[PDB]
Amino acid sequence: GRCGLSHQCCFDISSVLSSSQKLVELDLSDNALGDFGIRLLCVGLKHLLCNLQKLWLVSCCLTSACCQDLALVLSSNHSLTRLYIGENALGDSGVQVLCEKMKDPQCNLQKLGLVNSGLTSICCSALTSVLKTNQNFTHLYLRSNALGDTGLRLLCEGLLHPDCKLQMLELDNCSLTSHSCWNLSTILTHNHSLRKLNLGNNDLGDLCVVTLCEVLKQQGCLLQSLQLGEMYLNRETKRALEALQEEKPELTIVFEISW
Amino acid sequence: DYCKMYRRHVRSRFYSIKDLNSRYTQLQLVKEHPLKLELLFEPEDGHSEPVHTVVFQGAAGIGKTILARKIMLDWALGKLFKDKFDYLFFIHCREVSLRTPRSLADLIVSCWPDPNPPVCKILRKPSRILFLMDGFDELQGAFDEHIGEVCTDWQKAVRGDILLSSLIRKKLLPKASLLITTRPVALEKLQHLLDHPRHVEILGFSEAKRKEYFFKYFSNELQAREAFRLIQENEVLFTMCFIPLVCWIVCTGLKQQMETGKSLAQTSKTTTAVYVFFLSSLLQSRGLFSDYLQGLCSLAADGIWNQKILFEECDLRKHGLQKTDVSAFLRMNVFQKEVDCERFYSFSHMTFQEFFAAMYYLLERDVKVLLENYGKFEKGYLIFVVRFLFGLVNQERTSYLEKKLSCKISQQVRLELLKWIEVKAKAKKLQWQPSQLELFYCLYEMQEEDFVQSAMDHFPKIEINLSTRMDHVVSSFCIKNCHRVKTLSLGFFHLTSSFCRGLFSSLSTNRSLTELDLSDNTLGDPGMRVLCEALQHPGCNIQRLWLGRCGLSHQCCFDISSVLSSSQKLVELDLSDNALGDFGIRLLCVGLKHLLCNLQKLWLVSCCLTSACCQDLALVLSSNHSLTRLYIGENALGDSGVQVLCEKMKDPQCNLQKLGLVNSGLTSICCSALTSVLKTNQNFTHLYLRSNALGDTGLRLLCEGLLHPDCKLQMLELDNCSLTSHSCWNLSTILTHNHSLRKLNLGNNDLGDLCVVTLCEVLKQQGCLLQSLQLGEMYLNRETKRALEALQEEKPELTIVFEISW
Repeated sequence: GRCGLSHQCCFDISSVLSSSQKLVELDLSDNALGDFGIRLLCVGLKHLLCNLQKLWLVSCCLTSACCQDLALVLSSNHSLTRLYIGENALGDSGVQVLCEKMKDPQCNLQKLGLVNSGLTSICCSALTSVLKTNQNFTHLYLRSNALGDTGLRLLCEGLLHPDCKLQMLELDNCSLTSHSCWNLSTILTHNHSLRKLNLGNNDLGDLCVVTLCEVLKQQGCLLQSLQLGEMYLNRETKRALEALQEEKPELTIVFEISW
Repeated sequence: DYCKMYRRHVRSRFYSIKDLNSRYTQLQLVKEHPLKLELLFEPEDGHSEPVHTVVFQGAAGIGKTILARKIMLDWALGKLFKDKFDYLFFIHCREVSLRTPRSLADLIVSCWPDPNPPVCKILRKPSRILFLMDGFDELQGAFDEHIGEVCTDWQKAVRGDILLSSLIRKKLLPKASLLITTRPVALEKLQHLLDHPRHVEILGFSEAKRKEYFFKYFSNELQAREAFRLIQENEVLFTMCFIPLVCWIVCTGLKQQMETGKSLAQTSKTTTAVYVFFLSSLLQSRGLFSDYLQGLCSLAADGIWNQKILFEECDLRKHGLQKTDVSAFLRMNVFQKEVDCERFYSFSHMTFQEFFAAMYYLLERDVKVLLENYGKFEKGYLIFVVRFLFGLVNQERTSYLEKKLSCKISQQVRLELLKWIEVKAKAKKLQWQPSQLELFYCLYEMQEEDFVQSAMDHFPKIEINLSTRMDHVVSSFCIKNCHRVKTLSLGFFHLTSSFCRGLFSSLSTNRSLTELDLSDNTLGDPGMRVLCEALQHPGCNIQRLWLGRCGLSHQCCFDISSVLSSSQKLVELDLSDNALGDFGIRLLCVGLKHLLCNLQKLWLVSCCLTSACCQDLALVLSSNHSLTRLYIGENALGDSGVQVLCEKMKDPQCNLQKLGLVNSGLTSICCSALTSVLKTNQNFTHLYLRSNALGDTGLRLLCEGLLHPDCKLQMLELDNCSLTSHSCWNLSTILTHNHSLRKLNLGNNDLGDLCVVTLCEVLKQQGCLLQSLQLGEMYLNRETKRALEALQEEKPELTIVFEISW
């Protein structure tokens, strides 16, 4: 991670990923594995039978032009189930590939960190497809992404598929109308989809957290936690939020903004 | 060259309008953003570097076009006007409202063409052209004022659509200043449209210069004083005397009454009431006219219904009831045709037009589409329409009008309004939709007890912001008729003694149930004095009083002490961000202890006090037992109160659950006092040390305080410190020895990788804490993250660690 590294390692590590029967995770972080070395990586992964568990391509300066190969190796292998691609240089136009990674069950990809993407609508539509179809898809770490209200709306529409087991989820950056959060809370009430959630730099307004605290107040939607940061909202929101946890510890915590 | 002949044309246009030169009193221009028309357009680099435009606002119906005309004529005459500009063009959009694609339109009377190309040539170097466009509210069409699809040429000689040429000229490459006049109903179309503008509010008649206007309008002796003072003696009509349209309509409406005599202040309650009285006074000797009024009525409203505000010299009227009655109407309404100056007929300020629209539904369509279309931009905001509708639907006025006009009126509309009220009760988008203030206007204007009660039942909480005394009165009226309203938040935007006294004598009638907030509002010297006399009477009063960030000072202290003595309903009282410096904390504490009060919370957060009052806080805390939640949040105290801090809770049965703390000074002694309280005091659930210069020895002796078993201390926090990564180990081990707390936070604590490594090991083996733990802002290496992300899924006992960034 962050090591002085380049494309050359790719074939090498592919070779050892083939010949290794002991490695269970391998991290490639902040290292200039630009592209086509991701191809060498994926061919090394799929060609033999390897007991790989994690695979981190975080901040590796790749593009969508290798995501198809990532999907191929993900379909072929089943040992790999934890695939961070964290906020590298991809986004839209990989969206069809993003979906067809998990277009069927038995993919076995528990967590899937995501990227600073581009056009929200199509990628979040692929996310809805994976959420409604794929089993054991425990996390979806969309973070610092230009995702819109329509995007997250169709995301909760993806949550509308019941029996979809999706644990901890996150929507970091967005600008929504304060009914969308109401839809997600109500859909959690309808079915205990996830456990916690984060809202980061989301400009949501007082009424947003007001609806949030009411819906959690009456048989709370989520059951574990919720994290809110960096708002300058008025303080009767704080009074309502500080009230509700002591009567109901179901919402174990809301991350207090500053006070 | 061209300037002179048209500056005389505009002088001729605006001199004759009434005169109005010696008939004017200055109104108020205000820009708070928390005036002087001279040099209104400073582009100075304080906060207005690139700006080019201002929007005029104010109370409903100022005659605003009149003020535009006054500015126009003032420049035309000069009057010490340093000419920053070569032309100010008055656009009467009430006429430009047509759909016709028109080019630059500097001709109005269709005179010989202006030097339009050389006018375009005197553009590039001097930006001394300006267009005072007015009546933006009357841009008709299909309520389509979104972003322009197609731009226009800079020469402006192209006869493009004003939607596609003029609007984009405003939007991009304007090259000239801009001033637009309209009401705040539904303008955001043009403001989400990027302009980088300012806004200024216009305020009508204050008492003194309203008297000046009365003197200037009336003759100096015939009616200048006695009428003024007799309408002064009215408890109302001084609420509306602020509004200029009311003053202009009572000044013109009372010169017909000396022929009758002593009929001035009668039947004068509300805007609808005075409009009805004025219309009846004008139409007194007319009854014949029963059909003429209906014919004019059944056509006036279509000006905004079909959205053809212009009558085309009243050719639609030529179809509908054109007789000598039209000549009589024009003669008594001189400002109908003369404003157009060539052929055309219209109304004065469309307010009598909306009154006639209310008359329409009074006489005999469907109410469904109107209430659906409420406040839109197709039938014309419907604001004054529904205002007069509510004013009329009052049952006494219903009977009076059904007898006067020989007309049947439906009572279903009353229910429709009801339905509407529940709908706007359930409308969560109240920021970009009509507020609660005009609903209050309407319910006041319709004066029905049970109806106002039912309307208020749908609203458990009120959010308004007072600007007019009319706002104060309508708020008082509605609030004194509430039973299903819990919280009453009020926005004061400035005497106020009696206003708020009424506002909360309404709460004295709200004894059914109430809750109060007054935050981020500057209660003056008697602003403190309000709500004290209100809380000083028994009954059912506010359970929880809020005064946070309010303009407040030492004076309130004694006052609130008094009400804290005389109140048996308050359970919490907040004093936040308010300059209750010191010795007012003494007044607070003496008020608390002297009597028996059921106080629960007490927030002195960010009140600029010192340790010199903490002893008094401890005395009152020892005396009282009801108080158990005492925030002193990070105000200006610290060490040297430490002995007091301890001796607050030196014994049990103190009953102080939570105790927020302060940015303190010398750690050791204060945290020693904290150890004393932790080891001795029962039911001490929180200890919110935050943003404090607390040292490793400090927190070490704190965990030594935790060493006392059977000490019930819930959620705890240590925000800022620099510790060795064994101290955290001690706290975790002592939690393992005894389940002291539930969660903890570590904030800006620079702790090192080994710290969280020890943390995750000790929680890994039968975790110390049992609920949560919060960590923020570390740049630590990532195998710490792997260990922490691992442990929760195998053991959810530590339900969460706040992830730093990933």
